[PDB]
Amino acid sequence: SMGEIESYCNKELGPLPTKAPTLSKNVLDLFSLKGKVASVTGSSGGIGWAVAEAYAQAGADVAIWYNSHPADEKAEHLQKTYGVRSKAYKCNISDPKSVEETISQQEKDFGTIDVFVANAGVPWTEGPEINVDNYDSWNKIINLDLNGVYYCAHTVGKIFKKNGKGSLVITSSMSGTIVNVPQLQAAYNAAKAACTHLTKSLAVEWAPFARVNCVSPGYIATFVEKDMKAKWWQLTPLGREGLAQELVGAYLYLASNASTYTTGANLAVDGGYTCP
Amino acid sequence: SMGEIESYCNKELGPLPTKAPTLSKNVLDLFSLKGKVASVTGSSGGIGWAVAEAYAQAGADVAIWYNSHPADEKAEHLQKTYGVRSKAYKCNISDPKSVEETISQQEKDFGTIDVFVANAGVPWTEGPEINVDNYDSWNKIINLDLNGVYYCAHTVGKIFKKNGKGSLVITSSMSGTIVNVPQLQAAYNAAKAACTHLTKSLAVEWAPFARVNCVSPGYIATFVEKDMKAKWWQLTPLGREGLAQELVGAYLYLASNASTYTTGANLAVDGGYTCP
Amino acid sequence: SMGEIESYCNKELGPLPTKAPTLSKNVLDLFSLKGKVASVTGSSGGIGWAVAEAYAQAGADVAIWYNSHPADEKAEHLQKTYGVRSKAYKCNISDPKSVEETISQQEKDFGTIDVFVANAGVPWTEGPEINVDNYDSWNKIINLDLNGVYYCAHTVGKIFKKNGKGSLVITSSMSGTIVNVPQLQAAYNAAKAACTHLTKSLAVEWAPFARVNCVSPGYIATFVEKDMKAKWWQLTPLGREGLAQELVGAYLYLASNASTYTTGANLAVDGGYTCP
Amino acid sequence: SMGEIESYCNKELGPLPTKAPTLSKNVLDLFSLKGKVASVTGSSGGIGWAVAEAYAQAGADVAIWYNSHPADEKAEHLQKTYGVRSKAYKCNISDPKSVEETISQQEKDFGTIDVFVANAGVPWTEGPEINVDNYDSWNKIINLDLNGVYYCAHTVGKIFKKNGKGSLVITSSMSGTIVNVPQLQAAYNAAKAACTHLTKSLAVEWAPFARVNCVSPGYIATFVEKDMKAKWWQLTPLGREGLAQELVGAYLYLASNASTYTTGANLAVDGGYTCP
Ligand SMILES: NC(=O)c1ccc[n+]([C@@H]2O[C@H](COP(=O)([O-])OP(=O)(O)OC[C@H]3O[C@@H](n4cnc5c(N)ncnc54)[C@H](OP(=O)(O)O)[C@@H]3O)[C@@H](O)[C@H]2O)c1
Ligand SMILES: NC(=O)c1ccc[n+]([C@@H]2O[C@H](COP(=O)([O-])OP(=O)(O)OC[C@H]3O[C@@H](n4cnc5c(N)ncnc54)[C@H](OP(=O)(O)O)[C@@H]3O)[C@@H](O)[C@H]2O)c1
Ligand SMILES: NC(=O)c1ccc[n+]([C@@H]2O[C@H](COP(=O)([O-])OP(=O)(O)OC[C@H]3O[C@@H](n4cnc5c(N)ncnc54)[C@H](OP(=O)(O)O)[C@@H]3O)[C@@H](O)[C@H]2O)c1
Ligand SMILES: NC(=O)c1ccc[n+]([C@@H]2O[C@H](COP(=O)([O-])OP(=O)(O)OC[C@H]3O[C@@H](n4cnc5c(N)ncnc54)[C@H](OP(=O)(O)O)[C@@H]3O)[C@@H](O)[C@H]2O)c1
Repeated sequence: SMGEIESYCNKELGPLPTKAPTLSKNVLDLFSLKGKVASVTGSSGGIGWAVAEAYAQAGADVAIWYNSHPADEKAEHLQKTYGVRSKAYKCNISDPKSVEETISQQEKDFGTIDVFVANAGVPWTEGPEINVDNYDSWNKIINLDLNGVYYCAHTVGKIFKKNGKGSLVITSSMSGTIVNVPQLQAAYNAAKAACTHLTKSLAVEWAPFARVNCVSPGYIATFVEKDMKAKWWQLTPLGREGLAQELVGAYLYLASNASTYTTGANLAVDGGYTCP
Repeated sequence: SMGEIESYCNKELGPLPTKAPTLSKNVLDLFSLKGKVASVTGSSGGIGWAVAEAYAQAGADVAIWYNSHPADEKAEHLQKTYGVRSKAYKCNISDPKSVEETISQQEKDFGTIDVFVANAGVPWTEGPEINVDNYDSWNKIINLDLNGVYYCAHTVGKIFKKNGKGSLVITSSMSGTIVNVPQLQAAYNAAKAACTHLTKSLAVEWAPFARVNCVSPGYIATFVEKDMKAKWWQLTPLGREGLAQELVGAYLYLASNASTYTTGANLAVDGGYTCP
Repeated sequence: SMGEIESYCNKELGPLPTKAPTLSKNVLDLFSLKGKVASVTGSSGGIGWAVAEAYAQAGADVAIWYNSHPADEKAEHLQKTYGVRSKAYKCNISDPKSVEETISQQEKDFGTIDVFVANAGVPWTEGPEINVDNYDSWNKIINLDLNGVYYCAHTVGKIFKKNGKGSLVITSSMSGTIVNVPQLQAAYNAAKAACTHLTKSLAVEWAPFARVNCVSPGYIATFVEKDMKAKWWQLTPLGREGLAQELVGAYLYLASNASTYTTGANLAVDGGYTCP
Repeated sequence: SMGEIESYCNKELGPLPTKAPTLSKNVLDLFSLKGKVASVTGSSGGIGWAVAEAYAQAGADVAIWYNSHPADEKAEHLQKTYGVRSKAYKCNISDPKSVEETISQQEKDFGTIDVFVANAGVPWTEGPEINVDNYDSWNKIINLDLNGVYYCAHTVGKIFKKNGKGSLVITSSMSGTIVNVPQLQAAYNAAKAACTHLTKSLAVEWAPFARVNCVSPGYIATFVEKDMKAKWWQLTPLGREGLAQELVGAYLYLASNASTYTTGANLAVDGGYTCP
């Protein structure tokens, strides 16, 4: 121990200070994902598909994930439009054995994983908990939106550690920071808050070999009660819901060398909703 | 709804504004729990027993909970010493059925429940998650420290709604706000962050009939290695661990009429640890 | 240095760990202010007067502060109703020389100061900054609501350090955490956020001799546009404004031995407003 | 207002919902600043010069600011190297009159301003405030690091409102979120916390015509003692200080169309320092 400065955060960092990464002098090259492999869960859905296509535009090979809506045409669209390698995988992410099998298969098909986006999730749709007289809905949310996120993280983290590099982005939500009204959804709020702090916890644990960040989107447009959204608009400083395309910059920032000193951060993309 | 301002948070509040409570003119009377019934989970342990005895000193009947360390003599101690009603209940709080049965039995035994402290919990002891090859410890933490807290909350909330009054205090942790070092414990951190935000979520949902708050203790003297504790002291602005007696003021403040406009709040009692 | 554990926060703490305070075993005695001297600025106003009277009920001598509304009858009311020593002082807290003169006079009249509440402040009333084409209103807010708070803190802190004990409570606001709507008040929001973080900063700096905490009230009732408050009520989970009497428990908690491990904390008393 | 949903945040948004922007289908095009004019205060210094050159690489004209270190050759360097328009301006930003004159001159010289970075600032260097017998250093920090930021914001905001578009990025600091140790600097911490919340406040007020965000850097290599730096490294999860080139991605993300739904956000770029 003598003759070394040892970290208080994680002694696996080795003698301090650690070495800064080599970076391009041109800011635009920092955002490139050329030569990197990305794996995006929930990429048959709106947000995940937008991020997957953005990563392919940035040069990444993209592993697509789906559960009930096969996304093979999406992977083949990435294939043919951007000349990257892409393939879709079927997985129920609430099953930890299935998550491990899928990620191990992706590592074999692509060689490695450089960027992972833990994005799949489901909403709570049943209103006030106090009237829901069993726990299956609570457990469904926790099992996919928290446990499933962790199954993905734990599994891909072992790949990142083997290679000494990697970027994990978790899709949280403004629901992890505030309480949505008037549609009440305590179970989802709690799971996303756990996601946001799991991000910070894993950033510390994985610092020798990877960065971990999350994005917390606000309301993103996609046959929901018009007066309820009217109240959302009224409480949103920008005055509107967001588009999936307004999220891809944040996910590319965190995935790429643009953010090599950014870890444990939560990037709010919510139209200002968390400010009032 | 014409002629009535109705809430954007919870229309069960009825026509706004709601009526302010009647409060004693004397500040010390606000902290009294005379004529109220308290239920404190994990009150065979250090923090929970300190809070239970404090509530008894404030005049409350106290339902004591244990799992593996029977606390009947503690109940007994409270009845004898302070003249309040008290009885100890055995319950594995990770079992939702047992939680329901125990709280219903307490309602029968004491008549009602006015104050509930969801305090039982277990730590993560196994170091960095990346070396842990199964999910049993993760699941153990989530099932008691998050799901079990929610089983307690959902069950007692129906009592609060029926009676139109109640105060729920959840024991979170500074681990819900920061990432402990050097002992890495992502699963516990995630569960406690979920607890802190479940507090806020339920505060909104239960507003017509109850208040919901949490206390986030720092390191409390309640058997670990000497160098690790030393780094805790170095990072704590007050320079020491806390005593359980330094928590009871916060729990009495939130449980009593001293805090009738306080809901959804997280009260840090951590020696300043969350500040650096 | 050898043979001592030295703090990373503040080496003036001395060899770690520091000694825990001696505390009563009865929770209610922890809240007493008997034998202690309190100084409450802005105590001719609503919140400050409620806190002053609560501190006197708890047994404290109370120094009253006023600027444009003489409060001598208030001090004499404390005198005669509770048998404590009390006296009112005139001071424009935006004047740093006047603050130092007033606190030094109070130390002479009362012997010492044990509890200080930096509570005086003024609101921003002029709507959107972009239309206010000079800076006198901005500077008026910063000078009293931030600089004046610091003048008080810096001055009483020297007394706390001399005596080795003390508790500073700063009146912040939920405006230091969120952005009020629809009445826009950026200058006030910025000053109160600075207040909340000054609390945390001074908690670290003063840890060898004092604790520093703040209270962040929500809307407190006291001939303001009825539809504007209607929107406040709609966005407040409890559905109403608060009473000054609902704040005094928080100020007594932080002032007294009930909170001896609580420092750098922000206690939200806002009806849940910061949760949505 | 019958027939129109109007905002609870800012009725200048007009009838809700507001219209989404037109965005490129290609993620890399979102980060371009071609055809835009940027103004970066403190761009003779380390961070500001890095951001200015990054903006020029993205295609923006860049107005450079200096105070005591003339940066005309830097402007010159940008024009020469990247073919954009650039010129350096001398201004003491603590003087509100000079700030107004400088920004009006830039509007004349460049035609408009599309992006503003309020980055100039000075540190607190004098250790614990309790030993500092006057307020000159406190006032110096507040006047530049808070008031001067606001003078810049108020002035350029009127340009943004006139043109109906703009992006303001404020350089805050992790010191607005946590308390630096062991070098104690309450005045700087308070000013930066005010900056972070001024960001959110102005995001709400300017929503009809501009976005407002801030970046909170950690320790950036930009001459201090070796033991103190060593403790910084020990408390930083990544194990090192950051480079200014590791910040430019965040500033380009916020300045460009990559972030059109991002407003009121604080982007931490601190090596994880705010996590433990
Ligand atoms: N306003 C918003 O939409 C919003 C805001 C904040 C955060 N988020 C979060 O953004 C993420 C993406 O959601 P979205 O908005 O794009 O909604 P979405 O279109 O419904 O996407 C949901 C995705 O999750 C997958 N999924 C659902 N259950 C799964 C399971 N058991 N196992 C594996 N995958 C499963 C779905 O796959 P299949 O369709 O193939 O079954 C789908 O790809 C979620 O984490 C969401 O909570 C959304
Ligand atoms: N530094 C700290 O101590 C600290 C800091 C922050 C937060 N907390 C939290 O404080 C709470 C625990 O208090 P503590 O520190 O005093 O620890 P403790 O002395 O070990 O007590 C833990 C309590 O939880 C009970 N418990 C454990 N498993 C249970 C289960 N399945 N079902 C029902 N009850 C169970 C235990 O009962 P039995 O003993 O009878 O089995 C015991 O009463 C937890 O929420 C903890 O995370 C502690
Ligand atoms: N909804 C709320 O009311 C609310 C919410 C959150 C936080 N707060 C904060 O609570 C604190 C007390 O405010 P309040 O609600 O009780 O309003 P208030 O009744 O108007 O009290 C204002 C106090 O500040 C004093 N004051 C004003 N200017 C002063 C100056 N230059 N120098 C010294 N003292 C001065 C006033 O003294 P004189 O009257 O004698 O001139 C008065 O005692 C303030 O910090 C406020 O920002 C209020
Ligand atoms: N570790 C860090 O470096 C760190 C971390 C977080 C935040 N920040 C913030 O980054 C910004 C400064 O960048 P830096 O770190 O690169 O420090 P820096 O190299 O010393 O540059 C500071 C800039 O501020 C200018 N400046 C100083 N006083 C001024 C005044 N009265 N009027 C106008 N401009 C003035 C300076 O101009 P002249 O040199 O020409 O006088 C210089 O350009 C500040 O907001 C700082 O608080 C820095």
